[PDB]
Amino acid sequence: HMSGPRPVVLSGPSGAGKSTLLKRLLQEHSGIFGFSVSHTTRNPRPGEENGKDYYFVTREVMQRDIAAGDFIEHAEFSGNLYGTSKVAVQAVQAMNRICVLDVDLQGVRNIKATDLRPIYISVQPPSLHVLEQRLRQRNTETEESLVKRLAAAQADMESSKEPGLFDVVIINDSLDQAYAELKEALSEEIKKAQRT
Amino acid sequence: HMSGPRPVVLSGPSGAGKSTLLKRLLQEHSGIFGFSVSHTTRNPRPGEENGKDYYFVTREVMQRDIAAGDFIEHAEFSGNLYGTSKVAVQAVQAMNRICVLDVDLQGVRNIKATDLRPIYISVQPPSLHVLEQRLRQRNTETEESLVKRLAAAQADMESSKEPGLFDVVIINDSLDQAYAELKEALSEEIKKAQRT
Ligand SMILES: Nc1ncnc2c1ncn2[C@@H]1O[C@H](COP(=O)(O)OP(=O)(O)O)[C@@H](O)[C@H]1O
Ligand SMILES: Nc1ncnc2c1ncn2[C@@H]1O[C@H](COP(=O)(O)OP(=O)(O)O)[C@@H](O)[C@H]1O
Repeated sequence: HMSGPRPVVLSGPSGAGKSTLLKRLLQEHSGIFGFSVSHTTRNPRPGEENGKDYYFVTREVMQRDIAAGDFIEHAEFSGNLYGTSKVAVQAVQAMNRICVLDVDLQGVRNIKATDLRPIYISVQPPSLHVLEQRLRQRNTETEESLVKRLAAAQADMESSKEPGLFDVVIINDSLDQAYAELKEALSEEIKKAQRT
Repeated sequence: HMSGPRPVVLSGPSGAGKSTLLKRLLQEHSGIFGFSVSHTTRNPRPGEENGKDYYFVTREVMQRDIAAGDFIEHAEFSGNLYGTSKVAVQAVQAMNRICVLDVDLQGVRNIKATDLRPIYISVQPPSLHVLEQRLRQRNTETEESLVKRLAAAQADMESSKEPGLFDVVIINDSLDQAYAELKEALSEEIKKAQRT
């Protein structure tokens, strides 16, 4: 396989606090975590560097490895392909870093079908009303999108109860509380990443 | 029918500028536009008032008028129903106001099936790259959600070319330019709303 710390799959409804928890996790563990570099077929832009911003490849090569099952997520628009390869995730693992995969539910099931063996964590709000208060606070939603988000979050919370889907489900009632649970769930992989 | 100004249906990819255009439209035309008040079956919260924040009704009543085809959009979570009724839209029209319907593509087709006769306007970015620059600027997206938004916006731009779907398609290259086109498209309904 690929030796190194197991990746972490982070999922949950938008606005529940998984970004706030992740930012604190990174700021308190520099050199421990990493993010996979995406593949694309579009042209590089000023300042971009291969292997850091993207892996720049041809459409023929990218399509070949999509068919080979490498890509846990991929999309296409304006004739250019984009995606995240399991090989790019293993490349972070090879550097003795915990690769962080912040994905929705469809991404979880795509990762479940690969040879990757990550830890699956769901960050859920304590209630739909708290999530509504959270979403109304950031002032990003119409009435249509706010209600659509709350309804979609309900199905997200319900699918989180599916047996074996997630290793850890964190209810973000208190942030300091939720963050401590996140660290404890990752404590063994953090220790492995702390090795040379 | 219901006499008064025709409602306006505003659609387009998130981040293309339809909220910025709408805010300027409201701030330069007070008393001219209005927003429909939604129906819900949930309990009122502190400070909320019937007929202003929501129309509070029973589940039996709301289900009856959903089956009657009143609701251009509706959703349910935690045992409570939410939705926008064509009657609430006509109630804004009855006050000689232009009712603003800011909805996605599915909302457009739901409105198309009612007795409402609004003006259908699509606000599109000049390119997907401009939209990406716009989305990256507001710092709300993961890499997964950013690419998903760009791909979804491509299908949104493509469906905007569907014959007869939209009365006006506004390409938001320059904001002052796009806003002037928005005012001109609504100039006759604004004049009607300016009548007593
Ligand atoms: N721990 C928390 N307590 C209260 N509100 C929160 C918390 N975390 C997030 N929010 C609200 O949710 C919004 C976005 O949450 P975020 O941290 O991005 O979670 P996610 O990554 O799941 O969207 C924030 O603007 C804030 O208003
Ligand atoms: N006219 C514009 N020119 C440049 N950037 C814009 C413009 N309108 C919107 N944006 C970018 O898009 C983001 C949100 O756009 P918004 O006005 O909410 O459009 P929408 O309502 O379609 O989401 C803004 O934070 C801004 O970065």
